[PDB]
Amino acid sequence: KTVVVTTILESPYVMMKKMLEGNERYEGYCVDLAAEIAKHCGFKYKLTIVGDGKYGARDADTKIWNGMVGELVYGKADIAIAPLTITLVREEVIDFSKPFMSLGISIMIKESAEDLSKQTEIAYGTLDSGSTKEFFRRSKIAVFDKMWTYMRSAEPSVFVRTTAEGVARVRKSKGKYAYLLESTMNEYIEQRKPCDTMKVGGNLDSKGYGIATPKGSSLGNAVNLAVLKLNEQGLLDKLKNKWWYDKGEC
Ligand SMILES: C=C(C)[C@H]1CN[C@H](C(=O)O)[C@H]1CC(=O)O
Repeated sequence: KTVVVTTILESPYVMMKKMLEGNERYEGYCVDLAAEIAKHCGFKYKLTIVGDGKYGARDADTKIWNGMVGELVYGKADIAIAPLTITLVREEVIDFSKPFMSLGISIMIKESAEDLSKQTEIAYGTLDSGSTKEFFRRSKIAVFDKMWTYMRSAEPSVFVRTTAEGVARVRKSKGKYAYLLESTMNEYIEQRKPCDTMKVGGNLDSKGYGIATPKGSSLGNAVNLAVLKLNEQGLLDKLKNKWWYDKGEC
């Protein structure tokens, strides 16, 4: 009937419009994408914000999945449309459509990862949780192994809790802090006032954001084909361009 869509607030994917109710209270790349996939797929839907404000990780002790991944695994939501990175750990428990947006871990400064690793004057870190932190923690690649060893025991802490906190840390560190985040957010922030941040070097890895459904869900096939069609039509490119550049401030 009404498909339950779990999502999360993260600019410019989903934001509260700056007097409204329901789905109209929200706006953003993922809000427009949700309307497009629902249209193609022919379904009615309700956008809900994830209760714990998490993306999805499996607790080491309890072994239960939190965030949006959890809402799908434990049947509280039918689909998740947000900047949810496709990873092997999450793929084992849920289905992802073909990526609707490409990305890679990147470097944000006010060069290369290898350059950051073999240096010591510019501090650097990631979010305290997430796919980016996990990439470093589990990487067998020498350069990233070295970066992780440095980050995990750096005093004071090089980690931050939100994107906004990492961005702020960069801006106020006068060239002494590099923030490792997804290139998508790096590109977005570069077009935001005071226009004082920049992405340097190539990405450290390669993946995408995908629409997620419960393993074996009937909606899966349809949402994947819709993603392929929107991409082919150039719609996903126009949509990223709208929210990143058309709406840029620099
Ligand atoms: C914004 C947050 C916390 C998200 C967005 N995609 C990643 C994820 O799906 O884990 C996280 C960022 C990162 O890990 O650098």
